[PDB]
Amino acid sequence: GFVAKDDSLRTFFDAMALQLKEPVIVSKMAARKKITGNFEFHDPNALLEKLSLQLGLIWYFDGQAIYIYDASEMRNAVVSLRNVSLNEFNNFLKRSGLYNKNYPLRGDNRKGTFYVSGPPVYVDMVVNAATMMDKQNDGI
Repeated sequence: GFVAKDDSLRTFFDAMALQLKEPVIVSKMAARKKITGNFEFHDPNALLEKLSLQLGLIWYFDGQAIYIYDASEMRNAVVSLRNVSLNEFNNFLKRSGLYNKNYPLRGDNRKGTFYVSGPPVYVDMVVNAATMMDKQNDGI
């Protein structure tokens, strides 16, 4: 528990992380925001979702660490996907547990690209995954 009084987001999320196994990595732009209020950390993921909406943040848990960015650091990507169905690629991300429902792949089965917008660490993964998968399927 924690009563914040104009504390930097970095200090705040460090406080949240005390009761977590994973470190929290707060971007430069997120860290310059301040936060005030009475906080209880009885449900960190729910809090993260709410604060991301209140304060204009985006976040990703990659299974080992939590990344927090300002909404202004959102990466907007267009990604080629020529040799695999969008649905196959989606399921692949999901099964692997890297997919984040807050940052969905936006495409259609007619065209050879899809869009994705979200935390840089996430989008970088999505782009790499699509690039690896497209190549490995580039054949009869």
